[PDB]
Amino acid sequence: VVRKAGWLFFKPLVTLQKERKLELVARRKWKQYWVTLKGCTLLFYETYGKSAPRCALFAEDSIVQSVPEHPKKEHVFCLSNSCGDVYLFQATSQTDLENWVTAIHSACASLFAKKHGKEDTVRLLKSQTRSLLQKIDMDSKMKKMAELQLSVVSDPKNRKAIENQIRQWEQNLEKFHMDLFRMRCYLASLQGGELPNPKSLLAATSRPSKLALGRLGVLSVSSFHALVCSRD
Repeated sequence: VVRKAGWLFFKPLVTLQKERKLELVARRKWKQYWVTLKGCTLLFYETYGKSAPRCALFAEDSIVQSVPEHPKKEHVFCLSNSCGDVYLFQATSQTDLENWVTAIHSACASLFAKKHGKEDTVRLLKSQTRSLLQKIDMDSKMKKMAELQLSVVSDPKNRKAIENQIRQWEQNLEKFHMDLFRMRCYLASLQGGELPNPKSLLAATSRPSKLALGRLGVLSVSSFHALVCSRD
């Protein structure tokens, strides 16, 4: 069944190319489509209806963020999927944007709960946030321990070996923070609350990550999400 439907301007922004590196989509432009949300799939139709979609967007495990700062358009929101892709959408109003964000996050939370074989979605989400928080605490401590051990190592290759480990700990932490943010987005959308502060998530981006996002040309929660996905 359809959870929501309505006109939307669409524009692909980022994609994961071979070698698994992110890149801005070339020749990207705004096109309007009558869009429908069925399950966690966004179907795009070139004409209003109530007849085959021109394309589909499988949004399982996605994150949606409003983009009020967009310089030329209002009511823009951004969807980053679980594959390293980032998309832009323009709703018809602020209310319409909120309805879309709520709809997509609710569908995703639903599928998420379904995959974990649970019917109490809110409880699963809360349980997840607690778990992610403990993992962050645990891995943060492991990372400091590794760094302390590296401090006395002079051996060249032995040095890099521990650094490689430190980087993994660092990447695992970004992923946990990303999952934590995503879980809070789902919870907020299901309970009518304010979505989690994106600035708080960007504070967890490592220097290497920030540089990569900087070379990409887009530094935000959405591109950060795409970066974390590219490592999967």
